[PDB]
Amino acid sequence: AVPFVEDWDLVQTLGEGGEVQLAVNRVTEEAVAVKIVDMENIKKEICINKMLNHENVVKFYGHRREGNIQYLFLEYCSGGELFDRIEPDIGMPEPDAQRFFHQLMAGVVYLHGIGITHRDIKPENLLLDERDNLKISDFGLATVFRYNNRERLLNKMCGTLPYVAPELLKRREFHAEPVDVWSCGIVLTAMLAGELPWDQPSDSCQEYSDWKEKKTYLNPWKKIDSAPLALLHKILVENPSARITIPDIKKDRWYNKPLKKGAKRPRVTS
Ligand SMILES: N#Cc1cnc(NC(=O)Nc2cc3ccccc3cn2)cn1
Repeated sequence: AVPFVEDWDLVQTLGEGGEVQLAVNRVTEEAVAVKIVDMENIKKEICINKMLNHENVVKFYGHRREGNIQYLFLEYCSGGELFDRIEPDIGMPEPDAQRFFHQLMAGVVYLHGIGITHRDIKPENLLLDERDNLKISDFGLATVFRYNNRERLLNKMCGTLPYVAPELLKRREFHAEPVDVWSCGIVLTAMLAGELPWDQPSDSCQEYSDWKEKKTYLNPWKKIDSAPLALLHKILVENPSARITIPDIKKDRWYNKPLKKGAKRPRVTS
């Protein structure tokens, strides 16, 4: 009934690869992210996005089609990507990484609970709102791995090589959930060391061979404290059947270690 409420001005480019624009409502000044896709690929991304509703998953508000162009109305996260909070070769303070890792697990538990695998978890796909709350973004490579309580094994090779689990390079078929668990472990490694451990997880990769031989005196492992390193030892396990599951990540000692204070709240003295 209110005129002009459906009008959004595109005020700035947020990302590319089509593009993601910052859209501001003409009347309310509400900020959303509009993903512009110049076209089955986007049809599956829209259908998976309509299933999503969680505080650590980028919100989907709706979609509009202007002939050949698809417009996806998605949550605006003013904090940007987790990628730009990682200082090269340093990482970030361990309590900040623990808090981001808690929020990443909550989002992944949610997705896996409704039978969705993201398949491309990496810091470029983890967005931060104004309060630094993590949001899993971009369901362009996501798929349903469980339907009618029946698990379907995956075979499609996808994701990003430094974050992919070794079974995707070695086996024809693999379970979906240990693959996302592995990529979260590489995110945790990146957050605590500011560097990726290997180009890809194969025996032909020397840094990967060094990890399987427990050469933790080498980088990036030498920069990581023993408590989060003991967790990484459980996540970055070559055999996906022996790899730690999320319920067991939730019982890990470092995972449950008190490290971070709540957000700074205004206070006065006397
Ligand atoms: N796919 C997808 C997607 C991409 N971006 C979404 N939302 C954002 O607010 N993105 C965003 C916000 C940024 C804010 C500051 C700097 C860089 C930024 C990069 N990207 C939502 N979904």
